[PDB]
Amino acid sequence: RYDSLTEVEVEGLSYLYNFADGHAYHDINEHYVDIINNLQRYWQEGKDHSIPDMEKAFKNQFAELIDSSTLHSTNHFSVCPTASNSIDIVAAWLHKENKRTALIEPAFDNLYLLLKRRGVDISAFDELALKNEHQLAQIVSSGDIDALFLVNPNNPTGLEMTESEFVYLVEQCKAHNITILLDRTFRIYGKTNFDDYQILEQSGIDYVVIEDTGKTWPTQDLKISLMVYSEAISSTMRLLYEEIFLCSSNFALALLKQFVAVTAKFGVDATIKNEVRRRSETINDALAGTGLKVFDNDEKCQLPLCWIDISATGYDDVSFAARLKEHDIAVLPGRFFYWNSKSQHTQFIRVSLMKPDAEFYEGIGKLKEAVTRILEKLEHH
Amino acid sequence: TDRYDSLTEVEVEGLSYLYNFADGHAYHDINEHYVDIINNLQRYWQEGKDHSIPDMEKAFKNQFAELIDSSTLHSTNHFSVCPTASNSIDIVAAWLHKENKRTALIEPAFDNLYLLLKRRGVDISAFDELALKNEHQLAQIVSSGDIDALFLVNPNNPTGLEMTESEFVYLVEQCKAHNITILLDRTFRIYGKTNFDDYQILEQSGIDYVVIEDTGKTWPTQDLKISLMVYSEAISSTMRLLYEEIFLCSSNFALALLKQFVAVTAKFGVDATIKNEVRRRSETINDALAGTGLKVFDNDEKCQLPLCWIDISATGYDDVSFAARLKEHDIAVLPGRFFYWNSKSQHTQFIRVSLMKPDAEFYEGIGKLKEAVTRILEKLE
Ligand SMILES: CC1=C(O)/C(=C\N=C(/CCCNC(=N)N)C(=O)O)C(COP(=O)(O)O)=CN1
Ligand SMILES: CC1=C(O)/C(=C\N=C(/CCCNC(=N)N)C(=O)O)C(COP(=O)(O)O)=CN1
Repeated sequence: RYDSLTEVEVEGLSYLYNFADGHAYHDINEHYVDIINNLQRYWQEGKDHSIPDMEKAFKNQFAELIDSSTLHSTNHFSVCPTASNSIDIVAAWLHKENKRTALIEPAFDNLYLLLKRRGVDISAFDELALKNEHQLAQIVSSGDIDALFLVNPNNPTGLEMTESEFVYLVEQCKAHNITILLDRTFRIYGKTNFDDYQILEQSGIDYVVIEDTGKTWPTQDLKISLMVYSEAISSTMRLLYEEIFLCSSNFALALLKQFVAVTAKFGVDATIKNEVRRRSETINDALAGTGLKVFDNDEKCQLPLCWIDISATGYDDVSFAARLKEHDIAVLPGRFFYWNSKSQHTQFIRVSLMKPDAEFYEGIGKLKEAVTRILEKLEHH
Repeated sequence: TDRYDSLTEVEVEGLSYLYNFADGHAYHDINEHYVDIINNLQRYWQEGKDHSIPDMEKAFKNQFAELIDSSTLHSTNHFSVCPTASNSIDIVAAWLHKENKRTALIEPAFDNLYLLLKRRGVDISAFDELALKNEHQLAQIVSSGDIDALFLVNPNNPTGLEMTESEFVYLVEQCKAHNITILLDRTFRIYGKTNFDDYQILEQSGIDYVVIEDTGKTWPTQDLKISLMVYSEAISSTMRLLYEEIFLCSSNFALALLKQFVAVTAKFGVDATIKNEVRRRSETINDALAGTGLKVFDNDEKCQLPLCWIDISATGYDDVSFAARLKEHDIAVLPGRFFYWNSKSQHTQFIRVSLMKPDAEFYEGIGKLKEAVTRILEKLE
C-alpha cells in the first residue's frame, strides 16, 4: 500500500515513461529559447537588484499577466521556493489561530497531509459545492468551520469557478466570518478571466492566495510561489514565513519573471494552452475504442493532465498502474485524490501531459500498446 | 511592532540598507575559480535536463562525498535533497515531534532552529555548546533521562566552536550508550579546521542520526541552494515520508550548478577557492576594530566562520541599541541576544557582522563601520 501520491511519483521518477507527477518538464518552446540563451542576463539582473525589489518586480509582472490591479497594489505577500511551502505555512497559520478548516475534495493529497501534519482540524467538502449555491451555504452556515481551503481550478477534475460562483463564495464566507485559503497553482490553465484578488480584498475577509510557476513554466523545479494575504493577518503570516525563509532566489525571480513576461508578450494560448490541447488530443485519440474513458464535460478547464476512467477494464487503479509499470509506464492511481473517501473512487488513473516531449509521445504510443496487450491477455482469461 | 522578534526579521530589514552585514548567506563576488561556471550556465541547465532526478541527486551527493572525502556518504542511499537547510531542519523537527523525542538544542544557535522545533511542538531543553568540549558535562546531559535527542550545530554559529575527532567520537559513544538520537547541522562544515569522516563514525556506531548539509553559507549562488539531509537506515522510511509531504524533489538545475561549485572547490582546494578570502576579510575587520574597545570574539580552538562575533560591552550599549545607532549610518548588523535563545536577557553584549557580502560593499562598508563606531563612541565622551 502506498503512503501517498508523492510516493508513487517518486517511484515514477525511475521509469522509462513517467506520467505520474504534474510538475512541468516539457521542452523549451520557440518562444522561451532566448531566455535559456541568455541565462547570464538574468543572473546579472539578480545581482544588480535588491531582494525586495526583485520580489516586487516578479509579483508585479505576474499581476500584469493576470491583469489584477489589486495584486499589483498590495505589499502583503511573501515569496516561497515552492507552492507546498506556501501551503504548509498556511497550515501552520490555521493551527495557530485555531481555525477549523474544510478542505476541498478531491485535492492533491499532500494538501491534506500538510494540514494534518500541522494539527489542523480538517473536514471534507465536495468540490461540486462550489457550483451549488445552497450546498455551499449549508457548509458555511453549520458553525462547524472557520476556514475554507479550496483549489481553483481543481486538480484532477479541472473544476473551475465562474466569476459569479466566486462572488457568491466570498459573500457567503464574509457573512460567516470564514477565512478563505485559495490555491491558484493551476490558474493559467483556467478558462475564466476575472480579478479574484479584487473580489477578495473588497469584501474585507481574511484570505491567503497561493500562486505557483511549477505546473506551468518548465524550469527544472526552480520555482516561485507567491503567497498573498489580507492586511489583517499579514503580520502573523510573515512571522511564520520568516521562521523558515529569509528569501527566495533573486536568480530564480529574474528568470521566472522573464518566462512570465514572454507569456504575456505572445499570449497564454501560443505559449501554454495550445500545447496542453495537442497533448490532450494525443491521449484521447490513443485511448479511443479501448474502453478507457477520458473524463470530460462542458464546464471543466483543460489541466496539464488527463483523468481517465478505467472501470471498463475490470481493474482498479492501483492494479492497472501496477500492470503498466511492468511495461515501464508510470501513472498515478486516482483514489488518493479523494482523500476522505478513497475506496469509493478507485476507477481512475491520472496521466500528466507536460513531460519531456520525446518521452511523452513515445510513451503514449507505448501506453496504447500496453493497454491493448493487457486487455487482450484478459480475453484469454 | 517596535522591537525585533527574530534574527531573520533584522536580516530582512537589513536587505534595504546600503551596507548590509546582517544575514550570513554567501553573497560575495564570483572569484576567478568560479567565473567559468557562470560563463557557462547553459551547460548546467543542459546537464539537469539530461539526467533523471534520482541520478542527479546521487551525482551531487557523490561529488560532495568526494570533496569531504567520506566513503560512507558515498556509499549511502538514505538521504533526501531540500532546497534550503531550514527545510531540512523543519522536517527533522516534525520527525522529533512525531516520534515523541525530548530534544536538547545547542545554545547559542541561530534562532530559527529553536523557532522551528518550537513551531513543530517539540519538547525543548537547552544545552551549553561548551558541553561538546567537556566530557563530564556531556555525560551528565545524556545520562539524565530527561532527553531523547540532541540537536547540535558543528561548527557552531556564531562562536565557531568545532569538535575535534576525539570529541566527536566521544559524543557518539555517549549518545549510543543512552539511545539518544543525534541531529547534526553541518551548515558551516567547509569552514571547519578538522577533516575527519563524521559520516563513518555515525554509521559505524549504529545510532539514529540526521546530518544536514548546506551550500548557502559557502558558495555564492544567489540563494539557489541545495541541502542534503542524510539519515540512519532505521529512521529512513519515516524521514522520507515526512520529506515527501512537502517535496517531490529539488531542482536538477540547482543540483548540476552546485555540483560544479563543489567539484571546482575540490580540484583547487578549499583554501584557494574559499578560506583565503575569508581570512583576508576577517583580518580586515580585525584591524579596523583594533583599539576601539570592541573585542572580536576569538580563541585558539574555534574555526573562522564567514562572520565576526563582537563583544561591545565596553561601549555601555546593548546590542539592539548599538545596532540602532549603526543603522542611522546605513549599516545593518545583527544583535547577538537572539542566538542565546533560552537566555536572551543574559546575553545582550554581542553583535555579529557577516563577511561574505558583495566585495565592494564589504571592504567599503568596513571603512564606513569603523568611522561610524568611532563617531558614536566619541559622542558618549
Ligand atoms: C493543487 C496543488 C498541487 O496539485 C500541488 C502539487 N501537485 C503535484 C505534485 C506534488 C509533488 N509532491 C509534493 N509536493 N509533496 C501534482 O503532481 O499534481 C501543489 C504543490 O506544488 P509543488 O509540488 O510544491 O511544486 C500545490 N497545489
Ligand atoms: C547553523 C544554521 C544556520 O545558521 C542557518 C541559517 N543562518 C543564517 C540565515 C538564516 C535566515 N533566516 C531563515 N532561514 N528563516 C545566518 O544568517 O547565519 C541555517 C538555515 O540556512 P538557510 O537560511 O535556510 O539557507 C541552518 N543552519
